[PDB]
Amino acid sequence: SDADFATLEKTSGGRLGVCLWHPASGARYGHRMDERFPMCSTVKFPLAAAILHRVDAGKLSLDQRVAVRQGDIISHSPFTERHVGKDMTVRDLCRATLIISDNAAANLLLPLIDGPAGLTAFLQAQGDRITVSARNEPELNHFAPGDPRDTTSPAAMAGNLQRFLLGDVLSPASRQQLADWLIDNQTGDARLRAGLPQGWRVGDKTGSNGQDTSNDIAALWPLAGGAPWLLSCYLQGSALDDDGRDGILRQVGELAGARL
Repeated sequence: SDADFATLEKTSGGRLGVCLWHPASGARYGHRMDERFPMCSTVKFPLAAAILHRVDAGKLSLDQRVAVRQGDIISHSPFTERHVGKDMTVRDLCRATLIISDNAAANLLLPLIDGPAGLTAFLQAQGDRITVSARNEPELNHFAPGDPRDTTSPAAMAGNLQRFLLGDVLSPASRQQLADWLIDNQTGDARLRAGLPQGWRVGDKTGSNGQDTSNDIAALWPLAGGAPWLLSCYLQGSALDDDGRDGILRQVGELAGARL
């Protein structure tokens, strides 16, 4: 039951926010689903969706190239750091920011959609009036109670997974490319994926501040065919380190699996 999320939260300290949502049946399970949590690198998911929306509108090309300069490179930029002094396609920037959480890649993409304010306007226009993108990397990872900058709610981000991966916000080609990027994610193997039962294809995007906060947002498609689930998980201010928080996220996957 949803009380199991409260029990799990007690082992972790901090605040655990979970939204498990099945659009085709209306079933929904979770904890703290309307509270604000720092997005950390989960912001890279709506960022990529906004880029694809701009491409679909004919205002940007995925083959457009963006110059990379030394001053763009910041901590954990594993693809972009190889292209200083040349350029990269928007498509390759999106892939890098999603599958390995490349930070410079996110900072190079943000201006193409009018920055954090443009990302927030896109989210508002698509129906999410909760999520606020205010800063770029790395300061977007800051969090303070009462400061909504760079925060979402579990319900809002589960909603965005639905909007962008399952709804018609994006063209069929863009929606499938975004799903493929999430399926190819390289950073989630010890998190929700490790607790979910067999028989599900997972696309996810993680975040972690390396200190007290870890997040994972996922779409779950049944390999047997049928209707997908969305699962958002935000753990903020935990007493547990990265390995311990990964264990909480695994356990969220196990609890979610009981519904699948």
